[PDB]
Amino acid sequence: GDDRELAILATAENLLEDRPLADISVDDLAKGAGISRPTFYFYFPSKEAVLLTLLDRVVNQADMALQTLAENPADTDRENMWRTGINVFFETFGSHKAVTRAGQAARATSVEVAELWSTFMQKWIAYTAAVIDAERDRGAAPRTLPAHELATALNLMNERTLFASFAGEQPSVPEARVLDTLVHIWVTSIYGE
Amino acid sequence: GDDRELAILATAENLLEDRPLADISVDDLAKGAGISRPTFYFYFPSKEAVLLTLLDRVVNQADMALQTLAENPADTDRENMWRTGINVFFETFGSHKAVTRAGQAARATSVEVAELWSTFMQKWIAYTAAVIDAERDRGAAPRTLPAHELATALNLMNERTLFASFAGEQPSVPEARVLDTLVHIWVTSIYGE
Ligand SMILES: O=C(NC1=NCCS1)c1sc2cc(F)ccc2c1Cl
Ligand SMILES: O=C(NC1=NCCS1)c1sc2cc(F)ccc2c1Cl
Repeated sequence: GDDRELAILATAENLLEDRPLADISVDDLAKGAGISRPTFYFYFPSKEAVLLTLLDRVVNQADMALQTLAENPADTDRENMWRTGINVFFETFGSHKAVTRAGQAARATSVEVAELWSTFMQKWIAYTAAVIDAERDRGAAPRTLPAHELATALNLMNERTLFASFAGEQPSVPEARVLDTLVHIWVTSIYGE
Repeated sequence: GDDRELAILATAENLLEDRPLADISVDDLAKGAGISRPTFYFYFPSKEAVLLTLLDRVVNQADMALQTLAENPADTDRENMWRTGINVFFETFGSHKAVTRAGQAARATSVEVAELWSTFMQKWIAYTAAVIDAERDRGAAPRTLPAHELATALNLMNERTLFASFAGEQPSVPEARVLDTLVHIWVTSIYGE
């Protein structure tokens, strides 16, 4: 039941490590999951729906980790607060590089993937802006740019920069340097006058 | 001769304002250019080659404008120096939103488009890093992050943020606010300690 669905998703995630979704057939997913092709269509309408499901799981994993941080503040300085938050995305998406890569590509062809990404980016930007606003209200950060616009640019920077690093794009920040790079830009732009 | 080639390119740029390249046929380009479909194939091997050419023109337009700034420094403060440079990309790509949008999408399917974008991003990042390094050498900027890694993240932020704004993506910075937003992040991250 749910056993076969998880097998399809595990097969898809593993095959995406080796080739794009365009190079994966429904028969590949069924064969790797130990089922027939008609049985596959009971669980998923298409291979694109499998990727949508995988991306939904990764994005909710990141969101739930951020929710955990929000409820459990780490007793540390302000730079470490931002670093621990950026690390949620570095670690979660960096642990699922193949699904991350395929998911971003699917944005151009799937309105469901595009809407899923848009929905969570809006949530993450709104939370970023709320934390910036809290830092301004306590007097720690200066009232410079509108917080929501600053939050938008910083979140888009992280999206583009993390995903370029994971994909080994030319140009990209080395994966071993990208966390420090992003933290620097966040902290200077949020606290700098 | 070159008259017909420019007509094909002008037709393509105008049709891209209304629908994606997938929805444009070679007959559409030929008809709008006043030629037959076989005559089109004399000038271009495919509609994708037309887009590649359009993107090449826009990217070189931006590069040449940046070269002009580099040779003709504006007598103004440091924040205005960075703003005038970011504006090259804001104005050049914002004046060709349809080609910009189609060109970024083609990166996923055209190795020639992907290599073209990669080549110029490497050039722009190297120049950004050289300007940061010059500011550090004269004592105006602190020696914080490696300049090339900082330059990479800032250039990727501008790519993602400008193109989201031009496309009216959800989420995005309003086009009327994006220049100020990016300038703030560049100046604070380059000069902040
Ligand atoms: O990194 C972010 N978003 C995205 N990265 C790549 C895909 S989108 C960050 S860091 C960070 C720190 C915080 F204290 C609060 C929120 C926050 C967020 Cl939201
Ligand atoms: O904006 C840039 N790059 C890209 N924007 C979107 C596509 S890529 C900027 S601003 C800027 C200022 C400078 F003084 C020197 C370089 C420079 C560059 Cl390079």
